[PDB]
Amino acid sequence: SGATRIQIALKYDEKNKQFAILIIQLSNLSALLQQQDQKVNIRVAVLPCSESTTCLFRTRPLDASDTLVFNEVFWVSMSYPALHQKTLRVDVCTTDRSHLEECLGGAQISLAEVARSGERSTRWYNLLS
Ligand SMILES: CCCC(=O)OC[C@H](COP(=O)(O)O[C@@H]1[C@H](O)[C@H](O)[C@@H](OP(=O)(O)O)[C@H](OP(=O)(O)O)[C@H]1O)OC(=O)CCC
Repeated sequence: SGATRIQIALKYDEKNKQFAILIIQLSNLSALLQQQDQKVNIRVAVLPCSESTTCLFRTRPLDASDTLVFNEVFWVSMSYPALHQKTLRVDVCTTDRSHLEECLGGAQISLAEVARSGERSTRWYNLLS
């Protein structure tokens, strides 16, 4: 069917020493799902997980569609040097009233070349299962 993709923007805010993760959307979600009508969220993790601050985030759940826009932004407190040791992991999970995640695939993103100035990179990432 193809690759399932997610669009993410990233931006460091050195004024406040925080890192923004913007989860924009999925395309070709049909490929990743066998079932129909499931509810889909994204699980974002900033790794390795430093216990000082919060490293695990979750989007709201939405009704699955081949394209699916979330536009959810998460802010993370972190010095730029800290940020540059981190890998970002985003997974596409299906979920039900059980509140159990079924993360069927996702991407990993080395954060060693996030810019410091402020221009936000927006890129597409292939999912892997
Ligand atoms: C209400 C929901 C919106 C939302 O959630 O958004 C989260 C906010 C605001 O994001 P945005 O402003 O919507 O982004 C704009 C559109 O996506 C558009 O695609 C593009 O125009 P084009 O490419 O079609 O021309 C614009 O480019 P310009 O040309 O203006 O530079 C771009 O700026 O960002 C953050 O949260 C920061 C976190 C890192």
